[PDB]
Amino acid sequence: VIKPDMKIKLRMEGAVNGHPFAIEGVGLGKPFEGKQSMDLKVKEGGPLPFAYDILTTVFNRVFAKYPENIVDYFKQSFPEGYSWERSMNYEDGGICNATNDITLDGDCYIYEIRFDGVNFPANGPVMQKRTVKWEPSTEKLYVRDGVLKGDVNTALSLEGGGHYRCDFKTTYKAKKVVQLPDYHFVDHHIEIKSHDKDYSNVNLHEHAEAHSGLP
Amino acid sequence: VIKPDMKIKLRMEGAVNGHPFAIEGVGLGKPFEGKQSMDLKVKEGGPLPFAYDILTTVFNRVFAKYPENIVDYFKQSFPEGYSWERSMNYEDGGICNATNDITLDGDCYIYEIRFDGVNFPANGPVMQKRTVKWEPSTEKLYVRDGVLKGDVNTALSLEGGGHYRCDFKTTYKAKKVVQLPDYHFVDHHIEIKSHDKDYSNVNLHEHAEAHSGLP
Amino acid sequence: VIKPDMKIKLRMEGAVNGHPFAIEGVGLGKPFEGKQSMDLKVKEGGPLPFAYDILTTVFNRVFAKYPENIVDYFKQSFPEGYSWERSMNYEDGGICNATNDITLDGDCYIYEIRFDGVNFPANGPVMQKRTVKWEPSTEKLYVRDGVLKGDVNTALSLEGGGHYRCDFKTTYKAKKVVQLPDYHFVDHHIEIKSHDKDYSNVNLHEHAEAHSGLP
Amino acid sequence: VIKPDMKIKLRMEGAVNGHPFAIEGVGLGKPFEGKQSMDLKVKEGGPLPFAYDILTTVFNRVFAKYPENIVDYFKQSFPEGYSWERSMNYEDGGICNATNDITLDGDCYIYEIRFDGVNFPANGPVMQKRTVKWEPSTEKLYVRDGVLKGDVNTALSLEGGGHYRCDFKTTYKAKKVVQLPDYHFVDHHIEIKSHDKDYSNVNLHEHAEAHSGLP
Repeated sequence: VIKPDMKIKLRMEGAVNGHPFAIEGVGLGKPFEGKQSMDLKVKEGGPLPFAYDILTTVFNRVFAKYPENIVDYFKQSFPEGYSWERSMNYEDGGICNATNDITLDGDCYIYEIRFDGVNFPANGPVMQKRTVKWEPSTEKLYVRDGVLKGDVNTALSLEGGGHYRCDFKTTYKAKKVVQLPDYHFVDHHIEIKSHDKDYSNVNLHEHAEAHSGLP
Repeated sequence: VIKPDMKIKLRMEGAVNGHPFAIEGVGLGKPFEGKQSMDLKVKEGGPLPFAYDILTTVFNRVFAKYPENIVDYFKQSFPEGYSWERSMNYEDGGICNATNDITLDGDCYIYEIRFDGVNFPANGPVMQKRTVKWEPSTEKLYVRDGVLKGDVNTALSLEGGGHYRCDFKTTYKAKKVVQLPDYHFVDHHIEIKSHDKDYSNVNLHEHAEAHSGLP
Repeated sequence: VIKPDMKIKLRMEGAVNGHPFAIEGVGLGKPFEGKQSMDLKVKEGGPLPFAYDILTTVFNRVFAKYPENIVDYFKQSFPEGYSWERSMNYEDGGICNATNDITLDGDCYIYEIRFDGVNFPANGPVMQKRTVKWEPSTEKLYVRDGVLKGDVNTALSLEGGGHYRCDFKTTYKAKKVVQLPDYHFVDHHIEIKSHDKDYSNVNLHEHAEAHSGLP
Repeated sequence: VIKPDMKIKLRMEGAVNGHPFAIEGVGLGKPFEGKQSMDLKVKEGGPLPFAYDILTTVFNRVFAKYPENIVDYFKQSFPEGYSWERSMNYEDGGICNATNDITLDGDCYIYEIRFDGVNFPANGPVMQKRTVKWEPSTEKLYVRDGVLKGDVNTALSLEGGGHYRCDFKTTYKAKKVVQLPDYHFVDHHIEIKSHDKDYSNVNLHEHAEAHSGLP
């Protein structure tokens, strides 16, 4: 039900500070290798007046190399798939709520994504597009209430130097009854490799690997 | 452009835990008395699977009795109107992001409302509908970066006794340039006066008054 | 067991950012009117390198005018007394933890206070002493798991204008079993009415009254 | 000023929910291997009524294996030493503030530690001693306003399954001016390897290694 090379199809509908927009993408990745790539195009709301970086981590933990000794919650959810919800709390009060319903059509994962960000101040690095990239991060996964949770505190590197921190809280919900894993981690590194000047076209990459902490 | 009896029309589109819904309402109130009333109808997504209480405070601080000695930011923004954004952080991690774009058509306020709540646990009081009502509250309003902010920390009473806390962070943005007020407060009391079995119809009231704290 | 005119004596021992200090005070107030005043003298750690305002709300909710229809948890805990614990979470990450053990010797309340604040940035308004005063505030008191809690969200006005927000979470523990009140509020207004150049001497006042919200 | 084998001596003074205690310890470790061990004795306030686990991470990032390509701030600050402050906010509202002043006498590190935790609920896992161990963690170190910061959010495994989350925010200040590192990580794994019934004697270990995350 999971092939070495899979395809990605997605549509994101959302708003930032009351500004609606829409973005669609097509991509591919190798789940057992924890790597993926995609091309994203703004469809509605362009040119986006906020930093594209706040959306990129919303654009699937099936693209994570899981070792044999750690139960793979996500690869166990297919073909039925799973959904996830996330609150991304930025340190200056900007809050982004996102949902993604992931299904499987043959060898293509299909994402239905909603994204709503609020309370981003005018002089902030998000509205002023002063973000550079997300730093590499380490997510922590643990079971709560029969469902899988995902917490990662990370930050964005800033233009004039410095970092802009954000707290992620994700709830992962399998559609069928799968086996739940133990407490573990997933290392991430998301990168926006190419883009045009106003980010209506974006090439985004991500490398992810699961581990059990210090060996 | 602001008389003692005004009307309200609204449409809310939103989702909770990835579950979409839509609600419309019609109402009226007395802005100079800080009182208002409305009838709400679910149009999509019914029956709502979450506590209706999380929606009511998203369903306009022009309906607040402001004394002369406190600058009225909201009555000053009309007829052009204003918009507001809000994050509502519940103590169990449930987060609701909401926006409201308020315009004026004659003597009727028109709301375009978006509402997005995520990470509400299945066993929580919201998904289990164990909330009774919002307690009376006191909002604190202050200026930051030329716009008016609104912080209020309050709670919902629970079915078996106890309180379920939530933190509100609201940004108020007037569409035209108006005068900024000083640090002040607004006392609130929101109430569901009537509803049917599945909350498809809701009659909602709110009482609001501004003050400057202990004299 | 409480008279209209009571006296206060206290000693606070603590540190901020790892630098120790100690302060003693003597004061007086009228519990049934919720007003009080005191004189504080620094005995250790002077001259204080941090804003004195971060300390003032630590320097007894018995000094609060309680209406007949609201159970007075604090005046009912005497002569045995009560203790309280409080975290004060400032929006830039500075955190102050405080405790107060309140006893009664005849007509004088005795406070044994501990105060520990950390992570105050050098460029922040606290370490740079850019604070002016606490704004009037409204605290909410509610029972949780048999204990009386007190949450209040307020801010400090800054020198060049602006506000520096802080989250208070207080736990009130009576020494004997006392009747618990219902959900209610307490309005506050604390003021430094006089001080010398380096705040070695401070005359501090507070006016507090409990109420039930709108109306 | 750094040898393969160093010794540790410390004294911690503190209070939890207002009840004072004091602990001293002696230990040894290998800074270049990022592992250390120590034996701790409760001297005042015993037997401790709270989970000992809340204290262990307060009982020195010099015991962290730093690779050549990452600046070692802690090792590059001796012999003068450094200090650190930290806020540990647990998900149920219990918050612990701690400071450690680290000096070097020959080949022995000396810690002067203050520890203050408040608002731990009686029915919570800390006051009921339902904690098992800290999970392995990944800390993130970054520069802000010329100072070294360390953020890690982790959790304690609880008796019978489950996790109790905590957010650490640490400020590292070398006494002398050293060299600030770039954004990097330090993996942690702390374990109580032996203790007597009421934790009057505790032998504590920690293994730590710095890295740069997924490349």
